[PDB]
Amino acid sequence: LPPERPLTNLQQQIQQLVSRQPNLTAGLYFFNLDSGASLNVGGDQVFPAASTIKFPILVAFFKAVDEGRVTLQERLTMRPDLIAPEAGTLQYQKPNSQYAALEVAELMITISDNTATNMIIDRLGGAAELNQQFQEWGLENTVINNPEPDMKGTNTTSPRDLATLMLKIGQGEILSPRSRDRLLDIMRRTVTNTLLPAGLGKGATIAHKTGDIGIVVGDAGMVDMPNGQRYVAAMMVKRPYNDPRGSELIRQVSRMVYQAFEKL
Repeated sequence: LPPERPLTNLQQQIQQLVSRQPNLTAGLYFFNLDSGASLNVGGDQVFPAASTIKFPILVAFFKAVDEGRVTLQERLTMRPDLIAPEAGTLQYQKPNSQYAALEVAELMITISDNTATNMIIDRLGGAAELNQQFQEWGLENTVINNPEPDMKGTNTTSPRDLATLMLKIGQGEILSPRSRDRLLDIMRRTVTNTLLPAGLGKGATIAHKTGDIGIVVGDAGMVDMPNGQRYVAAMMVKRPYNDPRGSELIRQVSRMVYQAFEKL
């Protein structure tokens, strides 16, 4: 990869947009794989992860598959202690009913299924075991403190953690080629695309995972531009409950960066 080269001008403009919003606290990190152009505006700060942490969890899932510790077809049980409200469809099924591991992992991501997420976290050895794995990958502030949906926001991450994990995955680290491609497919098929994707130009594609606990909103992933360029992106915003300004801010920053890389 090319060296990191701050886009000083654009960084400055984003910090201005951010800082002139009273009751929002934003953090973001973008990195262009071709040019090395980078953007870091509160990117290292710790945020409640909300559902963005499901991305690291998915990586851990496919790591276990690669290592033969989990199989794609093994049956996982929706135990009463794992059932969780908020996003998801498994919660409406019979307690102790069973699902193929890959189906559960996919639902965790595509619809942010919180029951599926608890099922996967439990199958992979629990929170502590995953927290250890996240540290191994260089995620410094990505920690699972409680089950999902974790509406209180106890589980943490950072924009830099999320984007750098995606950088590694994009570049073929951590996961096998088969698992990598499965992961990217799943992360192209999520149902919440009102944040980073809404700032992208026609023909761009994005593998990503959103998170929203009302009090925090964020998104992270990898964008492929029609011009051939690739970049990773992550942004988190602390907001008043369901404040549309927080989600619009992500859209605005997504658009600014997309258009900057278009012109460059």
